[PDB]
Order: sequence, then structure tokens, then C-alpha cells
Amino acid sequence: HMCDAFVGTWKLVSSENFDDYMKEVGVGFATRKVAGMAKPNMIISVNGDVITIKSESTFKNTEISFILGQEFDEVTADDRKVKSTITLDGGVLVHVQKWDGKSTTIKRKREDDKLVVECVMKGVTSTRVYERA
Ligand SMILES: O=C([O-])c1cc(C2CCCCC2)ccc1O
Repeated sequence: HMCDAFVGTWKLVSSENFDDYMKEVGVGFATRKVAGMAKPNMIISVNGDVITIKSESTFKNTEISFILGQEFDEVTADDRKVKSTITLDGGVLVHVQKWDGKSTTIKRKREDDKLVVECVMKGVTSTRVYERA
């Protein structure tokens, strides 16, 4: 019952500063333009202790599965090879990615009927709001 309020299928409804976030992370121009245009569906599910997050769009379809607090190796949609740990902190899913001595944090929060995603790198924040599909 750890992530009950996050489970379901979610669709992007608004975005702010996403280009700038992608630039901070090091994403190249063509990828930023195509990924920025994406309208992803985020599908979150839980089976026992294993959480699965899928992100589907015309840009890329990705899937991660994990156990809270347990590190994994992930290839991101922009093809970074990162070491990721996802934890629950005060009801917020906190996803930290480390690679090449850099770090970024992606927080997912339930706020009213929305799932709000905040992506942060070096003072550059992007806010992505999803609603139930
Ligand atoms: O679409 C999203 O909402 C979303 C996308 C990403 C990555 C996409 C590829 C480039 C780096 C960011 C990270 C978190 C997100 O929440």
C-alpha cells in the first residue's frame, strides 16, 4: 500500500522550463526538440515490493522497475547511463540519478487530482503536471 495514490495511468497536461532542464542535463538540440514535443503517458504499477514506471510517447517508450531504496542502473530516454535510487520521503517519490560526477533529482508528488513531477539539476527546475488518463 506504499504508493497507492501514485498507481494508474497518467497523461501530461502542462510543462514549464523543460527545455532548460534538458539543457542543464546535457541533452543535445535535436533530442530536446523531439522530447520536448512529446506528450507522454506515465504508467505506474506496484506488485509486491516492486514498483514499475513506464513512460510512453512518440519520442521514446521506457520502463523502469525497482525496489525503494535499492539502487539500479538505468538508460535514460536521452541515452545517459546512470545509477538511480528511488525512495519515498514524506509521501514524495524521490528519484536521484548519478552519472559522470553529476546528479539530478526527479520528485513525484500527488497534489489534488494531479501528479506533479519536479525535475531539478543545479538550480534549474522543470515542473511537469500529469492528470489521470
Ligand atoms: O517527460 C517527463 O515528464 C520526464 C522526462 C524526463 C527525461 C526525458 C529525456 C530527457 C531528460 C529528462 C525526466 C523526467 C520526466 O518527468
